[PDB]
Amino acid sequence: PQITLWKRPLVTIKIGGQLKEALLDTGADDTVLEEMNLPGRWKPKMIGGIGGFIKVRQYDQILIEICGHKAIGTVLVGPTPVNIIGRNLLTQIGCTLNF
Amino acid sequence: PQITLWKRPLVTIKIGGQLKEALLDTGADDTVLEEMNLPGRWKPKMIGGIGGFIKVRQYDQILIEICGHKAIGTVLVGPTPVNIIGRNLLTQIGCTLNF
Ligand SMILES: CCOP(=O)(COc1ccc(C[C@H](NC(=O)O[C@H]2CO[C@H]3OCC[C@H]32)[C@H](O)CN(CC(CC)CC)S(=O)(=O)c2ccc([C@H](C)O)cc2)cc1)OCC
Repeated sequence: PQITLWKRPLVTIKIGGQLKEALLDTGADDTVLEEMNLPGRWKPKMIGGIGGFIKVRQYDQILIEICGHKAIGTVLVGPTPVNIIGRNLLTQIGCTLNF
Repeated sequence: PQITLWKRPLVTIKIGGQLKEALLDTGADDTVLEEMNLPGRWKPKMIGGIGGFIKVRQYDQILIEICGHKAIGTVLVGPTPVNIIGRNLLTQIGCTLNF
């Protein structure tokens, strides 16, 4: 679709078989989700944002469906204030900015 | 233009008479710029993201030109690690997400 920006670009995603709401975030290199139970092995990772760095769990090659588009890639889990879909997955679903 | 997301969506802006590089950021409600001494009155604010909060100065009705498209709105100034163009200005230049 075409998504305007008068409101937050919130979408439904499906991950680990459950539905969640997430923000499409072009300013994010990486996809970061709030604390959740995900199957599979993970490694500790650190990621930095506007306020400094946080500890996350890095899950590789995870299946995620974003508004009905399939992606497979890295998902970070940790104390983000909001679930964010970053560029690593936006590129897989063919997202561009246009103006 | 059309901006793909393989790399950070960095563009040149003009603000307070100066040229800067900034990120087109659909995950940001508001625009946040690197420390700059802008004329005019401001109000203090705290803004939060990954890692916590930072203290900024809120300036109203600031003109910014983004790739030659003019926008007017609120800008937050402070020690952000990157210049962020948020939705308050992206909507003015007609920016959409498309996939
Ligand atoms: C030189 C680089 O330095 P660092 O690595 C960090 O640099 C940065 C720092 C921030 C960004 C942009 C931000 N992306 C981000 O956090 O992305 C994460 C994931 O992927 C990583 O890629 C880039 C960073 C990592 C978000 O797009 C926008 N944010 C919203 C929230 C949603 C609420 C995100 C959770 S917000 O900026 O917090 C914010 C908060 C309030 C407001 C006003 C109030 O509306 C405006 C903006 C990009 C690069 O320094 C580490 C110390």
